Order: sequence, then structure tokens, then C-alpha cells
Amino acid sequence: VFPLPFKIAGLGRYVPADVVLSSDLEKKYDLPPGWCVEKQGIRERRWVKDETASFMGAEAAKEAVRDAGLKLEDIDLIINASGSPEQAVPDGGPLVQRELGLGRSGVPSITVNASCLSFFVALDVAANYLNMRRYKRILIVSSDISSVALDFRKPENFTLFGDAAAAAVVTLPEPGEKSCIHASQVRTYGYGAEFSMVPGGGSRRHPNGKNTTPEDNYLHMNGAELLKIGFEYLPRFNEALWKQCPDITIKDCRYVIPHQPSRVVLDYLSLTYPDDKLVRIIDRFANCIGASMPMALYEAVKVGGLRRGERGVLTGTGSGVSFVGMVFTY
Amino acid sequence: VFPLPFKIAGLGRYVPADVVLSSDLEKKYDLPPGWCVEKQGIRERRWVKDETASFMGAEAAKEAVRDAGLKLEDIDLIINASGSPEQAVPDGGPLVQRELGLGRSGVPSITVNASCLSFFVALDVAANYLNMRRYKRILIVSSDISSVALDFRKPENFTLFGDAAAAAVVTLPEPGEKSCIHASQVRTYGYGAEFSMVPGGGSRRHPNGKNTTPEDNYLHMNGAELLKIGFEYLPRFNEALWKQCPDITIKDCRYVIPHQPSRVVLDYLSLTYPDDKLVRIIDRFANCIGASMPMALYEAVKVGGLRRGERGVLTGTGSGVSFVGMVFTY
Repeated sequence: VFPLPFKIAGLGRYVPADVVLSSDLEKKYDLPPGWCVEKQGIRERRWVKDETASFMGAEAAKEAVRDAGLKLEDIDLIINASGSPEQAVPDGGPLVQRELGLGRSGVPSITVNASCLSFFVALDVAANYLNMRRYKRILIVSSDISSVALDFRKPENFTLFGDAAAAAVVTLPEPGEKSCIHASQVRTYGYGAEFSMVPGGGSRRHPNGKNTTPEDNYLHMNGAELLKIGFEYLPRFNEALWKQCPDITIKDCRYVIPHQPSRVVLDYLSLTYPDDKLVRIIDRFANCIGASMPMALYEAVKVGGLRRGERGVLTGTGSGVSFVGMVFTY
Repeated sequence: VFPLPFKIAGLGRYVPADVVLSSDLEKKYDLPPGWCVEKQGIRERRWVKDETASFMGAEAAKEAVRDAGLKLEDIDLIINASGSPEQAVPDGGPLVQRELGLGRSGVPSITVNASCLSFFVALDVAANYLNMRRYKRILIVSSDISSVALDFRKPENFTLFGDAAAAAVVTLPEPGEKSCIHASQVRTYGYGAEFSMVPGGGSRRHPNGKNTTPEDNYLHMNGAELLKIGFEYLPRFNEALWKQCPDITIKDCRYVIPHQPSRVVLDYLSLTYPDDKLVRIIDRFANCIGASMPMALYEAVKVGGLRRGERGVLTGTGSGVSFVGMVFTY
């Protein structure tokens, strides 16, 4: 089953142009100087002006398609893999297809939704399509605008969130190329759904039924209970992941590339590994939801110089609660 | 690539218990007697009392798991494939996992979102997971509560929509079993996104930003423009689908099993094929969004007596605009 041929052929990013400095937010909203860096690990973030999520996704996608040495017309499947929707109907796949100028192309455009970790699950889904020879050149797009949900009365909210899009084009490797997935794993603990959720935005508490409460559209988080899920299930998760690739260990991997919605995951990793092994984007882009992991993947290659033949580990914990992990040769 | 081993091992359904007769709606809201049947093709529908979407999905799933001769603990991947969300965070996968009593199981639970046609795309995704030997016993759940979005001032709305859930367990076939997919195709024409959309419920028009209009939470449909997309692209879609299985034609298939959000698809099919070839559920369950196709699949097997070794065709047009088609041996 594993080693699965798989090539990240191209990578792309779009971020809004204007830097919002933590220092300026602190001055504006009477927070102590240095508060965002100390408490959140965030020095800067980017917020949209008039961009739509599909716009940002399409900009990232075009970069990834160029990076792969391809034209837009060569893409044969589009997977939207964002942490939040642009609108209720259609899903983000057709919307980014349209934004790319491919609206009359017929190219199937769908959404994979694992909340947080949609990009990860989309890579997995794409790997299977590729190895089954169903499609050859798959675009995965993760674009999130969180700045819409900002609450400027709560510092733990309005200093945490940023906007970003990142994209990948994935293909089978060419003959002789080592690019592959050595291990991949997804586990879900839905008992933790209530500890990180947004109860509004669907049929359960529809804008006006009989089950609506005042706080329906904001994130309800119980950090202590989320950690307990980690305590109980993460060690067995990690054991099972690395058992898939017994000939490869963390020592053989150049970068750990985490979903990073807060500084906690980076702090944990920083106690364990040298700083140079960890790919950090939260410091400059904040919590960008579903774009976090692919932003970090973009960073690993385009700033960290990850070379073909070197190995990386994708890792993340997301709402649902789900855990993901993938060991790959780039 | 095609014939792909694939077995629909079990099927399940949940519908609310109380029948809402078109005749009673006509009396209540001063419509002419027989209006729903003539205009919509709908004699009855079911509307929830206090059920959640996850509840209905879990009820359907349990039936499907029993039908497959399995226990819930045997399922190794859950795919939520509904036409609408229960809430914004997490996605419906973890929520149905929790509802099933599998919240501490670790079983990956995700969402595939192709609007309308999510069930179809989930079958495809599942087929690839199965044939890549990644998972063995995959649960696909489609549960939709549309009755929340009813507008009792617009007859074309409040008489059209029903609530339902349906589910399938899919596996590889046992040795000697003929169950397979002969052909599968998905095409998307995102230029048609604007002709069937809900502009609210996301980042584009977030409950209060600067881009909200009065009509954001209702379906904007342009039926004439939707048909033009069919005129232009459906004939080539169908040609390309049947070219995948040159040794099998529509004459070799016992049932056509359509996504049926309105009477138009059934009217088209009824002009072409004998009535007994068409599987109809809209008459008793109305437009149940993402549950429509799997409701019809449940009907084909559990009422229409589709036998192992007989062939069927899944077909549908959905918001995005996307078209889907699959030819299979049951």
C-alpha cells in the first residue's frame, strides 16, 4: 500500500498586500506592547480589502500551475479544500473554477471538507485519483478569509486570525523521480466536536428557526478539553503513523510542516526539535484556518529550500476533532 | 481503468414519520387542488419534527450497516455527502460519527461536497480508496433538512422541498461477484454558478459585513439559463460517458436512477424510456437535495428489486453547474 507515488509538482500563494502589524493593533485597541507576540506568537497578519475567497484561491492556483510548468487548460480536476465556505451554494470548487477562467471547461471541480484539515485530506484523495489513473493533473486550492468573523471586543479573537490562500498541483512522478507518500493517516474523535465548533451556519440553528441562541456564529472552543483528546489519542496516532514506514524515522525528515492555528503546536514541536526543522508561518500570517498547512508547505519549499529527494512530515490537529499525519519524499 | 470493482454492500434510509400531503398544503395555503402534482410532480413529502440532520444520517447509516451484515465497529471510513451543512464547524462527518456512538473510535470521518451531487462524488472517492486498499468498509451518508429554508409566501418553494437521509456501505466485491463500475464521469461548468446559488452562508456575504443584500439566504435560480447549459454540454457528456464502456449500452441497464430535484428530469426521461425503467421518489419525498439520488438508489433496490448482476445508471445535474453519470453492475 505504501510507498505511494505522488509529486507536489507546483505550489502557489496569495496573501493580501497590506501588513497589519501586531504593534499597531496593540496601540489601537489598548493592549500591552508585545502582547500578540508573547501570547499568540503573531507579529503580523494580512487582511483582505475587497478580495473574495475564490479570487485569492485562483491567484494561488495560477502560481501553482505556472510552478508546475503547466497551463490552466492542462488541469483535469480541481479540489477546493478550504476551512470555510465562500457561500452556501455552490461549493467552492465551481467558484474557483469560474474565477480561473475555466467556467466553460467542463473540468470537474469539487470540495473536500475536513474543516481545518481539508488540504490534508484533499492530498490524500488526490493521491488515490492519481494512482488509479482517473486524473493526471490535480489542483488543490485552500483559501480562507477569517477577517470577516473578527470581534474587536475580544483580543484573543481579533489578534489571532489572518487571511490567506495557498494551492498545490499534484501529479504522478516522472520515471526515476523519488517523490512519494511513505505514510498517511487520518483519525477522528467526534466526541470532541463540541469543544471546537460553530453551531450556526446550517440547518441545526438556521438564521431563524426555534433553536437559535445569541452566540451561534462564533467559534466555541474548550482548549482544556481539546488537549485531553490529544493526551489520550495522540501517542497511539503517532505510533501507528510511523509503523507504516518502518524504514524511515523523524531523523530522516528535514522539515515538520504543521497546521498551526495557534502557538501551542509550534511550542510543543520547539521543545522536541531544533528550530530549523520546524516550518513557521503563524508569526507573519496568523491563524489562516484551512490555508495554514499549505501556507507552511509553500514556505518549506519556497523559503526553506526543501529539495527533491528530501523528506517532510505534514501534521495537524483540527476541529472535529481530527488528527492527520503524512510522511513524504518531496 | 474501467471496470472498477465496487460493491454497494448495504443501503439505508431515514425519513420523518409524518406525511405532509400536497392536498393539505393546497387547502391551507389556498392553492388549487392538484397543483403540487401537476406543477411539481409531488403528492407527499416528509418534514422533520425535532430531528437533526446528523440524527437522520445516523439512522440511515445504521440500517445500511445492518444491511451489509456488519457491525458499526467494522466501518473504517465515514464520508458525509449531504447537499447542505448542519452547522459551520465541524463538518458533518464528525457529527454523524458522534451520533452513531463512534465518537471515541478514531474512525476518519470527512465530508465530500459537490453540492447537490455530493453522494455521487463520494461514491467515486470511495471507489478509489477501496481499490487502493486504503480502507475496506466505507459508509457514505447523505442527510438533508430543507424544511428549515421554507418560505410559506412562495408556493414554488414551500411545496417543493422535503427532508430525508439515505446511506450506503461500499466495499470491494467478494471473489466471483460481478459488482463493479463500468463508467463514471463528472463535469463542471462554473459559468453556471450564478444560475443556481445561495449567496449567503459564507465569507462573501457574512451575516453582517459590507456586501449583504436582503435576499442572501434563499436559492437564486435561473431555470432558462440552467437549461441552456444542458443544451450545450449534455450531449457530449453522455457520449463521453458511454464511450468508457463500449460493450454496455442503456439497453443493458434495468434502471435509471436520477438525482430528481424537480419533475423536469423525470419528464425528460419519461419521454425517452418506459416508466418501469425510471426510479421515482420525488412524488412521495419531494426535492430532498443531496439525499435525492441515494433515496432513489434505496428505492431501486428495496422497492424496485434491483438484483445483483443487473445494471443501473446514476445520473444527475446539480448546482455548480455539474453533471454526473455512472454505469454500474449491482
